[PDB]
Amino acid sequence: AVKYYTLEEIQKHNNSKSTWLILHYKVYDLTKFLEEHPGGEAVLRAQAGGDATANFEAVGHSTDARELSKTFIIGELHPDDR
Ligand code: HEM
Repeated sequence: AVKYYTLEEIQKHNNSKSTWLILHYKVYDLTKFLEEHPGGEAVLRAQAGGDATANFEAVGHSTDARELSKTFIIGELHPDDR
């Protein structure tokens, strides 16, 4: 089933040991992706622990990038925090 994470819990994952971010209500664990991301590690680290949906869409990722992003989904933002 779907696992929910509250905004409070997501905010704790804003470091090198654990980098999580929110995109369109979905939670992504990008910890192991930081060094492979074509756009660099900095833009990810800076948005860690929060909603980066706007910044993500503002750069205009390709279909391949979006398809790949799905493999990093670990749950969704708790409904009451949306
Ligand atoms: C959800 C995980 C994400 C994946 C899997 C991902 C994947 C990629 C890939 C494959 C590219 C290469 C171009 C393309 O195929 O569109 C790219 C470029 C880029 N990404 Fe991401 N990205 C993710 C999240 C983000 C986020 C959250 C930001 C910003 C807050 C970001 C900023 C960038 C930037 C700036 C580039 C541009 C590189 C350039 O033009 O030199 N990405 N990303």
